[PDB]
Amino acid sequence: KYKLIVLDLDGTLTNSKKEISSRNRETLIRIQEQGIRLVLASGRPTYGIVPLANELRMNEFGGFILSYNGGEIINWESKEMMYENVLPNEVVPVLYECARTNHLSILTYDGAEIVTENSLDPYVQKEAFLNKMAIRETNDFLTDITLPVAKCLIVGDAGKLIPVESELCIRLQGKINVFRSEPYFLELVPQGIDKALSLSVLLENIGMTREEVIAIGDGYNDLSMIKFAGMGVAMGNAQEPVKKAADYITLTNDEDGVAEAIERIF
Ligand code: NA
Repeated sequence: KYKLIVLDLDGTLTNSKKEISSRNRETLIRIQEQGIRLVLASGRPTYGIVPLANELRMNEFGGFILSYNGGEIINWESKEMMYENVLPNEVVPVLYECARTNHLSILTYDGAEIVTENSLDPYVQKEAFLNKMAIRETNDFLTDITLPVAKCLIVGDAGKLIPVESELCIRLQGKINVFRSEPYFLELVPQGIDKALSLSVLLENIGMTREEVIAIGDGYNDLSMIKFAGMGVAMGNAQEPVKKAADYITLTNDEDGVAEAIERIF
């Protein structure tokens, strides 16, 4: 019946210490050994998902990474990228100048590294630590990044980010979307980002239907994929609307709710 499992990371696959429990690891490895393919889908850049994909041996089982909320779809075994929704290059200098004039740090990604002019900003380091990515500091952001980039973050105290968000929202209407993922992270992304849309594209490519998919998540940004999946699973720690939209409610992330759901469903 089911042929694909899609997992969010934070609040879902990982526990409160941001680790994959050995129960979740062994259950996910076993289900792949039985022929089920996995997808890790998250707002993180690709290399913030890579270590978890490696732990789950996804590079041996044709696993997919949907990084940047599905802005990229990458087969982690073949390394082939199927889908690339990235920022228009012309917006990047505008984002940089906005950060500069507001005395806030901007960062973006270049493979396994975060690129920024302020490696000593605690908010920049928070993004590096969550993703386990080294920081490459530069004194010339716009010349040292590699374009195109899938997103940038402007980071700082929430109070300082709100007006920057409110300005960029309208200034770059039609070119980007803006939202805060943590109070201190302003995400600057292309239009049309949605895990469910990217999943749809993935399914069309690998010849699966939505009825054949299990998707597991916890947050509002998981709602569309939980609705889209034939078997949408809310974590025990999920938001109430996500629970109401699900087909199945599992244990919390700290109680191995991912392993539990997979064992129960299969
Ligand atoms: Na989450």
